[PDB]
Amino acid sequence: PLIRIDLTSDRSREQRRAIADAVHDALVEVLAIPARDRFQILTAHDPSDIIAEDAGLGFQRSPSVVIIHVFTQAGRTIETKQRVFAAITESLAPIGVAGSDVFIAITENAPHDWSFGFGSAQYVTGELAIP
Amino acid sequence: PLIRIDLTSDRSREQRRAIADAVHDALVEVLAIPARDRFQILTAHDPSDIIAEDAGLGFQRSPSVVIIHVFTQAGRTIETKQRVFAAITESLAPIGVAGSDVFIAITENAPHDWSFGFGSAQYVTGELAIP
Amino acid sequence: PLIRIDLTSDRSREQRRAIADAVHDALVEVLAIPARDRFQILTAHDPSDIIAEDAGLGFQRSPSVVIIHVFTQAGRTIETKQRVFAAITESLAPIGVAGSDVFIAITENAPHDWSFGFGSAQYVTGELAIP
Repeated sequence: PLIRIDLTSDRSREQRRAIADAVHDALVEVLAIPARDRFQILTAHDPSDIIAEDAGLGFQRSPSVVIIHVFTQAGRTIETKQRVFAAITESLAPIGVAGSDVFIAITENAPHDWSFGFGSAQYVTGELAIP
Repeated sequence: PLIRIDLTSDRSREQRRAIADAVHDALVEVLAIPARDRFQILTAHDPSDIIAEDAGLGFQRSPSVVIIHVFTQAGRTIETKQRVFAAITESLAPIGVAGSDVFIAITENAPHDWSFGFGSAQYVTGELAIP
Repeated sequence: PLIRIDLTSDRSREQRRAIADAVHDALVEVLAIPARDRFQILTAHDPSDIIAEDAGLGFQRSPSVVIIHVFTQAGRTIETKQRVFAAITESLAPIGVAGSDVFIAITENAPHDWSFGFGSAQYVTGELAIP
């Protein structure tokens, strides 16, 4: 999967990488993807450029929101997705991201929508196995 | 829905916020989503890093382009999507964004593809109602 | 299509622009979209903010990775996509992007999910021809 992580500049570079390592670890744990199946883009913003309210659920976030947008091939069940959300958030708590401050989205495509390099579609050529 | 707003750094922080407010008000109006269902990432770029032509439709833009990418759950009609486009653009006109300079894309997923916080899938658990 | 190109800040503005030209030419060649059907967002990051390993395929990348995310209408066949992946990658080699540092993903929607300006959905009204 390709993960876009958008967070705020008040967080140190060290914590940004901890955040990314945690998100990856969680995905490996729950999806059982190769440990080197890691593709992430981290973008830091001024806090005012991320606006994430509470959807009417009655809680408050700090300004240090972390938005995690997972682009991944279809196939995973609802329950597997619930576990993804849980593991990501649980992995982040001990490195300093509160549960209230994490927002996660999943967007799906097919195995034939990926190229990992060299102009090749490795799921189509079978150079990479499909989960 | 999760809205990525990509615009140009020459716009002031106030006009940036106004643009975000306008997109949000437009979606509330047309989609009848909760007022606090507001999730937005604004990213400012140097004007040269956004390239948006006309697809051969026969018009020109200024460099102050605003690209709006709406990630929302499936289920809205074609006609409703048109009302969204129209509303977003109309709302942005008085804020200093010309019709020529707006570009909007919609990418869909399902309700189970969302976590609004706390590592929970609120639509799946029933904590939030699915429109 | 809307193309998000994320790359690293070591690359010059000239090369960034040549990369964007290359990707667009490849897409015109393979997809046969109008020459001015060009919509791209180019974002430069600290090298440490883009992490792209090898999916366990047994190669190394330079830190100067280029991620290309194509958001486009559904309909293109598996082979057309394979052709896109290849055209893009070979277009970039001469301008200085090694085939090991290119990662491409495609995420699909429908013709009624686009507005090219003026609050109108041009594929739906007929003003723009469906590819």
